Amino acid sequence: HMWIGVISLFPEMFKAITEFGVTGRAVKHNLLKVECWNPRDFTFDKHKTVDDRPYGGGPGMLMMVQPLRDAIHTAKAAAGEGAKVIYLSPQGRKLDQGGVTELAQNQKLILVCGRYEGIDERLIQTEIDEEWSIGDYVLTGGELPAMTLIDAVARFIPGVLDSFADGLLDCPHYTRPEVLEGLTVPPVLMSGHHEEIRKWRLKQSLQRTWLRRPELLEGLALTDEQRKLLKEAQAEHNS
Amino acid sequence: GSHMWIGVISLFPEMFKAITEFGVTGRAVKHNLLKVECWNPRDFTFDKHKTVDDRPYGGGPGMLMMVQPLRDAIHTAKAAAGEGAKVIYLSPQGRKLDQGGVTELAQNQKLILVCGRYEGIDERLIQTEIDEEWSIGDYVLTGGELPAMTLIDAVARFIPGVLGKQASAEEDSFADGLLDCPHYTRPEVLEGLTVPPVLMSGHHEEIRKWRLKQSLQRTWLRRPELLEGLALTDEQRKLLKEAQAEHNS
RNA sequence: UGGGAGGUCGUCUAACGGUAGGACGGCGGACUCUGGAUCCGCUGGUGGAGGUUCGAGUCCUCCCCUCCCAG
Ligand SMILES: Nc1ncnc2c1ncn2[C@@H]1O[C@H](C[C@@H](N)CC[C@H](N)C(=O)O)[C@@H](O)[C@H]1O
Ligand SMILES: Nc1ncnc2c1ncn2[C@@H]1O[C@H](C[C@@H](N)CC[C@H](N)C(=O)O)[C@@H](O)[C@H]1O
Repeated sequence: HMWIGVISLFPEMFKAITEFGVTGRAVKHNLLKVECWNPRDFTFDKHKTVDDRPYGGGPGMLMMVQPLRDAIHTAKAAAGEGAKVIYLSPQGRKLDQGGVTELAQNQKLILVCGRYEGIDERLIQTEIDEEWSIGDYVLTGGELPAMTLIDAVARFIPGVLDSFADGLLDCPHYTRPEVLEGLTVPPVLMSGHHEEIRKWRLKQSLQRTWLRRPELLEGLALTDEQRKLLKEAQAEHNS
Repeated sequence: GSHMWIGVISLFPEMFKAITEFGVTGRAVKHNLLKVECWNPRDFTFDKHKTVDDRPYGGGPGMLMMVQPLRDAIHTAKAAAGEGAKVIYLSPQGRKLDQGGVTELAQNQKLILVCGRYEGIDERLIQTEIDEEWSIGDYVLTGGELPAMTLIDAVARFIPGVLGKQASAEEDSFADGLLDCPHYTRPEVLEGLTVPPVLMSGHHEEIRKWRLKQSLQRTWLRRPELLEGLALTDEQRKLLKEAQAEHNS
């Protein structure tokens, strides 16, 4: 299974994944364990200070190095041999399914969540192994990015289960009723012949990947069949 | 004052406490700057056992969300929102979110966010009820709730009064299309790493230029593509050239 | 190191020839809303010697240092 350490000022936010859905069930079955450490518990003053103003002035607050460092060492300690420390940040490697598959190898990870204007550069230099971004946009804190990462990798823990399965966008899906607001379910889905249906769905994934996200298409090495189905799909669009 | 309304359809509305009860966004909610209402398809399920999923035609992996509870929750939300309510489906097949897209979404006063579960939702509900599809990235999650919260948070940073200092909004990556410069705070020396002297000089102009040059250097080194097609200034051009030079030596 | 211009807390900016203030910064404390915070204090300057004057940040001389205009 998998163990995840989180350093965050709002550990209760993590209940969002540790108590609901697939991940909640994973936690209940001891397949996934998530432990949180809060830098505030590492302060030594009445107001539990974990941040201050960035030098050179100007607006904003930066998190202080010491509570985070102490929290990280505590986590690393109670983590064992070889825990990799990742900092969530928009300046890090942009996360994608390949990165997710790579991340799913580590048995233990510690995730550092920023707030306000960020964290001290020296903490990044001295304690962080890798930086990961969930996308080219900026959030108010690292807790959501951390939960996103945790969820994406959790879809791999053995015994818990599929877009990008083959590098392609998923195909369209249908359920009851047979007719919805005048829209009928594709007759092919009703033939009951599993093979004709599979080929239809695959053609659909190719068509969808090609239209909405053609760049995803550039790197793949398609089977003869996939190339054929995509060309067939291509013929209908320009007609 | 300013204000935004977000309607959410999700089987696990309690997850949203993560943003409505914590940090800047939680405060935004407390100050009535941001309002979030959550409708749960389970409250719409007729089924005695309150079944919210259903089988996909054609078999295979997964279950799909059952059409009636979900459709009905959406109709209720659209009904509460009135006009100007744009409906977005969070899905990996949607438009990949970036800071430009965030600025675009932030132009809406009302949004309804549909969070999928299981293998997703019936395609016909997407065609008939969804206005736009959005992805937070090229990776797959167990549900649309995290994506939804992400979208809300990213856009929330643009509502006036959410951050309290409006200049903070710009002092982040992608704000002006460049990555942020590195930051330092107290104490001045910690475990042998010293704070760069310019930041302690009290010399405002040198500090402004240092911060700007650093932002440029970092962008060039990590994400040079952002630089492509950017419209600098003479000063920025000068600082960048200096940075490209200095980095090599 | 040739011809102009100019030197005030670290930076920015004030002061009649009458005792040098302010903003930002930095440091120190509080702060039962961790707040992209707030509040209260402390720190700190006329580049250097001469002369004029009852008195010089200010006027005069020299020296030193800095910016602009071909080294
Ligand atoms: N795109 C993102 N991917 C991962 N984490 C993010 C992302 N955007 C923000 N965060 C987290 O949110 C925290 C607070 C941010 N406002 C700080 C941003 C920081 N000034 C920067 O530009 O890198 C960051 O420290 C990260 O922990
Ligand atoms: N990258 C993403 N961007 C936006 N929403 C996502 C993303 N990944 C998962 N989701 C949400 O999670 C839901 C259920 C997913 N487990 C499976 C989705 C399914 N692959 C599809 O074709 O939509 C998706 O329908 C979305 O609501």
